[PDB]
Amino acid sequence: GNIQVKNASELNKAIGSAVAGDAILMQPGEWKDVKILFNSKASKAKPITLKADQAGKVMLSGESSLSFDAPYLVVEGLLFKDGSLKKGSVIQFNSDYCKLENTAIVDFNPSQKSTGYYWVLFRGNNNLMQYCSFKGKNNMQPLVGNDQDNSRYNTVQYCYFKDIPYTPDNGREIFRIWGYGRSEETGDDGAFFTIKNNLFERAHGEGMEIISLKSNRNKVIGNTVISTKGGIVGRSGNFNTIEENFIFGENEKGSYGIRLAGQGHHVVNNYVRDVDGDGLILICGEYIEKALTDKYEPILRAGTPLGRVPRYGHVKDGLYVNNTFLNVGGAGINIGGSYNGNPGADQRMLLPENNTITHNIISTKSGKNAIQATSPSQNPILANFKFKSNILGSNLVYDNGAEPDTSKPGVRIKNKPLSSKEVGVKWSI
Repeated sequence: GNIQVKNASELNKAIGSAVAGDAILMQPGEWKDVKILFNSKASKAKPITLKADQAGKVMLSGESSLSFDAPYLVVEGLLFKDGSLKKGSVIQFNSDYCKLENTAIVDFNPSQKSTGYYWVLFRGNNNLMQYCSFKGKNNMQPLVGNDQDNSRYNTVQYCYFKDIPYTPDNGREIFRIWGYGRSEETGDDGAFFTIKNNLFERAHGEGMEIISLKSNRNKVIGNTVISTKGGIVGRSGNFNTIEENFIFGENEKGSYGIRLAGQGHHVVNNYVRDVDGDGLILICGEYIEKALTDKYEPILRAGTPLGRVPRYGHVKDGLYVNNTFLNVGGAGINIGGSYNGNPGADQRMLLPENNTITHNIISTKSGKNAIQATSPSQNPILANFKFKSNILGSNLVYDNGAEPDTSKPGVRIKNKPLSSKEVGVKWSI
């Protein structure tokens, strides 16, 4: 690099005077209450880099934060520690084609849990976060968020999410991905967010949705989730991909596997074992075409064909193949979770239909409910609902006391789970 900075005054001068290709190098020590507004004028071919002289030796404390506010900017080697915020996000991608790497955020917590803020928020396009580490977030708001508008093709890979203390508070996901598909849209668009080759260890947070997809065309690929409460969840949206992940529950209370609402998903080559709950949950969708009883309270949304959206998208047309669910404390595959056979305020009665659920390996602690399919209520007002059959076969259920230890069932593309040595920051803690 080529611009040395020792204090906040010098840093803002360097940000304003750096030209494309420059590097801004921060001196080691503690940087208290520095709001970094990184808006240097870089180029696609010559990015501008803000980084520590020595990775990990620069500690941003107090109310410190970082905002990427112009394209082609790189930030490397920072540590956020001994500090907190009152709102917003510790790190924010407000532009396009920026990169954060080799950065850690460590117990960067406020005093009240109710003082909410993200740790990383995406609000722009084609951004990259990799080899970063996150430990100890204990307040409201997802650790990583993706914003609803103009924030597509962001990628988070080779990061490390560790010891996110458990409190059952919805809104403490590790990842929450908004974007097109939030309102259950089925067009070509989406968030196109990639969560890839990350390691999660005791990343409890809310202990419900570790990853919460609420948009379309996202990729959850090759992550390792160790002993973490909650599951990987497609909550809203369509055409999401959940592939080649490893969920080692280590019998953590509250852990479970994969859960989906919506259509067109590809859930392939996942290895789930020793979770407390279900391996795979296909949740029942909500009927919205008309009110089945006088009690229906629709979720309103302007701009839709009916003026409303379902609480949960019908699970149809998906691919649920070549997964392994071993030693699970709940059902192996739950076809039709959260069924309401007595429609009232909600009409969550659409059983999954036309999905391919084949070539899976399953064992359960109870030795029952390897595959559990909800059967329709006999309620007369649901009598004429007929669901396209799922394609079910070539699933192999093992004796849980005698586990496995060509088109074979179970994970056909076998990779290796991630060690903490290959993810997160290269420097220590």
